[PDB]
Amino acid sequence: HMSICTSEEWQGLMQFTLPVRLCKEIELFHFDIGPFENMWPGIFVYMVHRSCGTSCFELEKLCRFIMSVKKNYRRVPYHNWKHAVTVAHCMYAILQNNHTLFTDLERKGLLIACLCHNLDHRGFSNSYLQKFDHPLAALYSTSTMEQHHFSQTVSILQLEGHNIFSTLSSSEYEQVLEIIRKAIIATDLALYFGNRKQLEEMYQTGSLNLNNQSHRDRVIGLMMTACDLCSVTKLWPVTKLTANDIYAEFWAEGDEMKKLGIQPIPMMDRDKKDEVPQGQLGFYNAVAIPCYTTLTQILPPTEPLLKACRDNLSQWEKVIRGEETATWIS
Ligand SMILES: Nc1ncnc2c1ncn2[C@@H]1O[C@@H]2COP(=O)(O)O[C@H]2[C@H]1O
Ligand SMILES: [Mg+2]
Ligand SMILES: [Zn+2]
Repeated sequence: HMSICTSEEWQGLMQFTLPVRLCKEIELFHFDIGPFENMWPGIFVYMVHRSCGTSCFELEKLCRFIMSVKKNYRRVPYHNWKHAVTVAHCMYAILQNNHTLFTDLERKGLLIACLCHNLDHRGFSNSYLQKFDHPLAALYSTSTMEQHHFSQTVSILQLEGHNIFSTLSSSEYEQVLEIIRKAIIATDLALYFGNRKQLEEMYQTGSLNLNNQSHRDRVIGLMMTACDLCSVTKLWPVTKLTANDIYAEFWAEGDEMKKLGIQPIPMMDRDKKDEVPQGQLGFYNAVAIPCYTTLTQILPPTEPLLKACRDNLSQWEKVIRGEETATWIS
């Protein structure tokens, strides 16, 4: 079932205090949690506290929840614990910069959803699971892994002393689970294209209405896409190192397909590394840029994410022109 953290782990987290220098840097969109590994769990506690309040969650349960969540992420190159905290931080920055647009319930729901959005990911895409008729694909027809992630999230909430949302009234509890369910399902990039087109149409015609729940859900879904893809909004060196991880996981999937007599797409073929630059260019133009463009239109304060994404697009074009540099990989 769900692995549970040790007492030394959650008890230790309770004693964590974010270093003063970081309190400032953590508020900016470009912040990279990368050089602070031992602090990731504590950084998440900190964001929840600043955004939701010191007493929003019983500290003990929060720390147990966080450490058990960390324990249930796998040792894969990309969809791991590091990614979870990175996505949660982007959400934190978005919420901080648009604080009163979102209810207390949605903020706590969204930060938790981001921390658990890829829970128990095994390193295999929906394409893989569905093409090899894996049990998960049978259980979950569409958004296969995303539905699994949500199921895992609730499972962890049900562990003894892990339910941070239990003090919520019966209706708010149901509400927060729905916010979390929709948010995590929104990370299925397949759904992003339609969501973005709908929001773009709503925004341009003037139909967009944040008081309209159906509209709210779409905005939140886009925010989720924005946070999931946030590596393209970090300083170039950071963006490049993360791209290496993204491909390490995709190539591993490609190697498995080969072993089973199925050739993988170029992107998952480690024998086609030369096409990465062009592949990323395609991704920014078809996905990232449109995403941050629409998000900025709806939530002006998120403007920095679009500016950063555009700067990285420019770096990939520079790579393609034959003006690359500094090649360091751990
Ligand atoms: N540089 C990139 N960063 C993030 N996602 C990427 C990138 N390039 C391609 N993608 C795709 O975008 C998807 C985002 O969600 P996933 O992690 O499920 O899978 C990712 C890949 O299929
Ligand atoms: Mg995912
Ligand atoms: Zn993710």
